[PDB]
Amino acid sequence: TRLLAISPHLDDAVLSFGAGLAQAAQDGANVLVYTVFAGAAQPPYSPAAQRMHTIWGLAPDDDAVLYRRKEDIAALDHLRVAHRHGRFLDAIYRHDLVGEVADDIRSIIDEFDPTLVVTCAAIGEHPDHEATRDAALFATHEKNVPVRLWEDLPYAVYKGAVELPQGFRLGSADVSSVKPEMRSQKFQAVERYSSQMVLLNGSENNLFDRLDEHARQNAPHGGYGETTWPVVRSDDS
Ligand SMILES: [Co+2]
Repeated sequence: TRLLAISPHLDDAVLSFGAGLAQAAQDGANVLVYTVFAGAAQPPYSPAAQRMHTIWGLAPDDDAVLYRRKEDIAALDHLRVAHRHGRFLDAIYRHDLVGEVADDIRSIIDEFDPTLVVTCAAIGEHPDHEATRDAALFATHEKNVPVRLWEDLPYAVYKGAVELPQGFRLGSADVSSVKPEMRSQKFQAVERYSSQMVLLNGSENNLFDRLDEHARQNAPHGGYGETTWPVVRSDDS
């Protein structure tokens, strides 16, 4: 198996699908996590971006992208999977965009030759998540590579139906069964994203409790698991 995961930001793949990535690697798959919006940024930053940087524990004008890339390498190394950091700027530093992302994805498909691509459903409708998903759908459709979408975490813990580009639809939900030790490995990887843990934990300091409770609702035997859907072509498309 050659598994190409396509993450919008530096954290999403691990948050949403870290157990699936680590179990695929343990099973013997060749796993590569490409993050689209890992592009380098520099001052001048917007006041909103400066605000994010300070929340994350950096100076307002620090190189937050480099710090986050190092978090991602640490997290993905803990899952024993490879990384690839793309050129696109996170929405806080910003069809044209989607086309460029799709072009880069097609190049990566040619180089890595995945047997399966997994990316986000873009539950929560974040523009970068939608751009990532849509670009991945277009590139994989053109290259005839199968695709699955993961349930975006923690965004789906509260809110599930998404509008895909015309021609694509989802099959039935699959909820994986993840062993307690692999749950722990995932959560340990999530913790490597120190910058993001600030807001992910929130005032109740409860990210992992929330993720556990969400999974317990639908996963086999009330254990841990991750929801994904296969993508197929709609009729008349
Ligand atoms: Co994200």
